[PDB]
Amino acid sequence: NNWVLLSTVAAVVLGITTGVLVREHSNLSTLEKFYFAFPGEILMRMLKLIILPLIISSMITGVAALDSNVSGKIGLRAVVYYFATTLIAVILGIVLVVSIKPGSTVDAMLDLIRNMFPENLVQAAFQQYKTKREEYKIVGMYSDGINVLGLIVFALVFGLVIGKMGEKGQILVDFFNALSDATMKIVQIIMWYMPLGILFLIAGCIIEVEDWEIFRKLGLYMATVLTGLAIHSIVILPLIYFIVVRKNPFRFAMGMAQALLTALMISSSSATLPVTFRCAEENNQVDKRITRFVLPVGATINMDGTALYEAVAAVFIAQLNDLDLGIGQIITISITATSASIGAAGVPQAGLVTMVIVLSAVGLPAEDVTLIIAVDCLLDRFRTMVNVLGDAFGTGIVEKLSKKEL
Ligand SMILES: [Hg+2]
Ligand code: NA
Ligand code: NA
Ligand code: NA
Repeated sequence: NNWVLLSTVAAVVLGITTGVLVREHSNLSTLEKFYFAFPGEILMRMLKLIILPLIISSMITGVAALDSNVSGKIGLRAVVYYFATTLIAVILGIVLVVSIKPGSTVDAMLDLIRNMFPENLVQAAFQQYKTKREEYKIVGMYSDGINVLGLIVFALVFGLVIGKMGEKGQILVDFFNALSDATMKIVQIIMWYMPLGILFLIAGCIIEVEDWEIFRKLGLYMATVLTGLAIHSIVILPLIYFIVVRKNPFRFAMGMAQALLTALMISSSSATLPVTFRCAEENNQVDKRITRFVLPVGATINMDGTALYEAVAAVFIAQLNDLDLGIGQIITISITATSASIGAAGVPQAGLVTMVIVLSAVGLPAEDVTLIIAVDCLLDRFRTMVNVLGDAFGTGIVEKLSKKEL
């Protein structure tokens, strides 16, 4: 049945209708606005709850599944596609934001390498490492926030080891195969509550807006992000698919319409993963051998929409703060945005938590994420669509390159 998609679409229209009517005909205070958004807050807790189980077991399962003999090349072909498309999205975003103009870096760069290799695996599950220079001597502290970057590196390295251990490591492959299946089943349970949670998430965001003048202030910023997301989705990604796979890229995209439409409502690449599998494997007839690796791994590692949005958002905030941006500052933004997209989880608002790392890399407060938080719900919806579209296209791109091994 179509209840999953029809109900989710009905949640979005009811959230906008609920949010606009409540905003106009009611005078909710700050506390009442927070309580009104509570049902959507609980959905965020449910989605953040499965972030760690899903990311860890997805990375281990995908890499471990790849047969060591030759499927490793299939894995390498994917990471090159993931990195190339994210760089293109980041570069495209910086060009658009710099052209349109809508509005201590070493320590931050070194913190990205430190977080790739956490000192503790349990601590990396809910804490991150930050260094500051004080007197100058570097002082490091562990602050809250799951270190997704460190877990990804270990989970991929762990998946590589157990996959290559043959029968000695089969129990670990069986363990994380079942764990990955269980996490996806739990995500399906959360989809029963998502229509209600999404209703108050969209409604709550609209109610928070005060006078609609900020939307006018942020209108050009949204155009830059929406223009970049449109260019990457409609021009760049189809162009890459056509070159590698001499097939109509837009016919391939039509087969993903349910997944793309699902992502445009729930704003979660991990939550829409089951739809991406169904669309890629059945509508597009992509091999399940490579789909079972590209999609679950790319649901969090390949985020072109987030990477573009992080670069545009960071440069836009810098423009607002009247902060000059040299070639060096632009380059660190590109690196930080690329890592921020990797560290972002396939959940609504993931892009905001990782933007603090991008803002700090150029010396900006972590509280400047509230200069663009008003319209994040809309821009987050389109981020996810491009994030999952990248994985879907990469699924067909990797399959073409892996004809010899399949
Ligand atoms: Hg919103
Ligand atoms: Na990418
Ligand atoms: Na993705
Ligand atoms: Na990510």
